[PDB]
Amino acid sequence: HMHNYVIIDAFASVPLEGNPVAVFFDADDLPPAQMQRIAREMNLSESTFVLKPRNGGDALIRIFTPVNELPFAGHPLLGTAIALGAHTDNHRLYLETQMGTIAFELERQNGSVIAASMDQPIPTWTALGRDAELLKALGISDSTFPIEIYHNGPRHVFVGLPSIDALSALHPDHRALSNFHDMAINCFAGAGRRWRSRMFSPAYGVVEDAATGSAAGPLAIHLARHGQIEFGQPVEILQGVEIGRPSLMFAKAEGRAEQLTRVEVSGNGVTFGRGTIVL
Amino acid sequence: HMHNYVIIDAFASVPLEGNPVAVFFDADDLPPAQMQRIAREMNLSESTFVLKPRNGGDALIRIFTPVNELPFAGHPLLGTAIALGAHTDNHRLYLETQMGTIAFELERQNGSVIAASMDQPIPTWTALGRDAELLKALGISDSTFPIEIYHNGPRHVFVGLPSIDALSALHPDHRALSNFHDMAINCFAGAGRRWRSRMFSPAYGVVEDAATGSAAGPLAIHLARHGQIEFGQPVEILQGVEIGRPSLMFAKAEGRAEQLTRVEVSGNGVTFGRGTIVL
Ligand SMILES: Nc1c(O)cc(-c2cccc(O)c2)cc1C(=O)O
Ligand SMILES: Nc1c(O)cc(-c2cccc(O)c2)cc1C(=O)O
Repeated sequence: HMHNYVIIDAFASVPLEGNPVAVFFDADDLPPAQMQRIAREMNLSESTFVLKPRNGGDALIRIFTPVNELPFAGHPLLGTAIALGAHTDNHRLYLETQMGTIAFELERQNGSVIAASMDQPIPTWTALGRDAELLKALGISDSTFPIEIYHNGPRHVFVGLPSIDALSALHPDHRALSNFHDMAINCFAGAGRRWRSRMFSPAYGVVEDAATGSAAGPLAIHLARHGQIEFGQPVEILQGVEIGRPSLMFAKAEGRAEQLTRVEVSGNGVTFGRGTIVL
Repeated sequence: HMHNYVIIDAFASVPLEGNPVAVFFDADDLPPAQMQRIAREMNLSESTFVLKPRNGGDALIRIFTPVNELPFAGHPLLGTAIALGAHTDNHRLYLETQMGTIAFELERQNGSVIAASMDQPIPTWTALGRDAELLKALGISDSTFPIEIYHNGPRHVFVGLPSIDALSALHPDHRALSNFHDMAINCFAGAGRRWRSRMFSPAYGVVEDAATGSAAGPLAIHLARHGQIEFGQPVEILQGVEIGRPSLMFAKAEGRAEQLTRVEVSGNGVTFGRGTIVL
C-alpha cells in the first residue's frame, strides 16, 4: 500500500557527492514488474528493493536500472547496505543477490552507519583487442598499461593516462564510445596508493559516472598485475571530480592473479533524502 | 537546512502514468547553483523550486533539468501547480516564471487538487525545411500535414501519420534524430476530438517522452490551421501509450492563426511520493 525509501549517496560522506541510489524497504508485496516501473519512475541509475531472505542471509536485494534488472551492481549494493544499517544492529550484513550472498562489514558512529566494505565477485579479464578504435574515441594515441576488459557482472575496460592532468583533459567522442557495447570505459591515472578515475558508458546509460563501485575491484587487480601496487595493498580511487560528484572508493585484491582470494571495495555513504511512495 | 518535496505524475490520475516532476517547497534559502545540483541528484526530467513572488503572483517557480535551468516547461509547471494546491485554498494560481506569470485554474475534490488548466505562451511557427532528413530518421516516406516547427520556449516539430497503428509502428533511428538540435519531434495521428502522439527528443534528453505538455498547445494550433479542428475546439491528446506511461493532455487554441488570444492546456495530476531532503 505504501513504501518507505531513502536516497543514499554512495562513496561519499557529504550529500550531493558520490553516486545516488534509491532504496525501498519492505518490498515483499511488490511484484518485479512493479519494482521495474518504480525504478523507471525514480530514474536514478538504480533503485533497489529489500526483501525477505531465501537462503539464510539477512535480506534479499533486487537491483533495477530504469530499464532492466541487474544481477549485481557496485555502488547500489554499497548504498543499500548503508541504508539497511539504520534498521539493524549487526556489524556484518549478508545480502542475497542473483549472484549469491555478498558479505558487508558496516561501520557505525553512535548507531549511524557511515561506511561499509563489501566482498565483490572475483573478476575475469582479457585484452580488449580494439585499442586503436577506443583510443581514437577517447582522443589519445596510446594507453600506459595494457587495455584489458574485466568481467564481474558488468564489463569494465581500463585505459591508463600518464598524469592526472592528462586524465582531466580527456574529452571523449561519446558517439564513438557508443560502439562499445555492454561495457564501461574507465580511464585512470595516479601513483602509489592514490589513483584518479573517470568512467564513461553509453552502454550503461551514463555519459560520465560519479563512482563506479563495480570497477574499483578490477582496477586494484589491474594495478597489481601491472606492478603499480602489490596484491594485498589497498588503493584509494577518486572518481567524478571533473563532473562535480567527487567520490572516494577504496579497493584491495588479495592473493595473486591466478588465485585471487578476496576482492574488497569500501566507501562512505550518506543519506540525501527520505520519503514514502503511494504504492 | 531541510526541504520537503513531492513527486507529481503530471497528465495522469493514476501513479506511474503521466510524466514525473519533483517539486521542492520553501526554496528561498537555496542559491540557484544548489537548486541545479539538487535537480541533478534527483535526475528527473525536471525539478522545480517554489519561491516567494517578486511581481505580484502567488509564487515564483524556477525549473531545472538535471543540467540547466529552463525559462518555461509544460508538464513541470502543471505538476507544480497541482502540488502547490495542497498548500492553498485559491481556485486560481498565478505562478511567476522567467517568461512571465502563468495563470492556472485548479480543480479540487474535497480539498485535493486533481487537475489544473494553464494558459500557455502563444507559439510562433515556420516550416522545418528538413523533411526528407526527418522522414528518413523516422522511417517513413511522407507526413500527412505540413512539417512545421513551433516555438513557445522549446521547439516542437509535428509529423502526421495516417493512422494510430502507423504511429505505434514507428521505430525511429535515434542516432539520426540527434542531428535535430534544440527541438523535439512530435508524431501524431487521430481524428476529430481524439488524437494520439509520440514525442522523441535527443536534444531534450529523452528517447521517448510520456507527456509533452509544452507541445499540446502547438498541436491544437497545428490541427486547427490544417483544418482538422476549429479554433476554439478542445482536443484530447493521448501520449506515451507505447512506452507504458499513458498521459492525457487537453488543449485548445482560441482566436485565429494570425491573432491567437489564448492557448490552454489542462490535465490531471497525482502524487507518487513525498519526502524530505537533508539540505
Ligand atoms: N550501474 C551499473 C549498470 O548500469 C549496469 C551494471 C551491469 C551490467 C551488466 C551486467 C551486470 O551484472 C551489471 C552494473 C552497474 C554497477 O553499478 O555495477
Ligand atoms: N522537458 C522540457 C525540456 O527538457 C526542455 C524545454 C525547453 C527547451 C528549450 C527552451 C525552453 O524554454 C524549454 C522544455 C521542456 C518542457 O517540458 O516543456
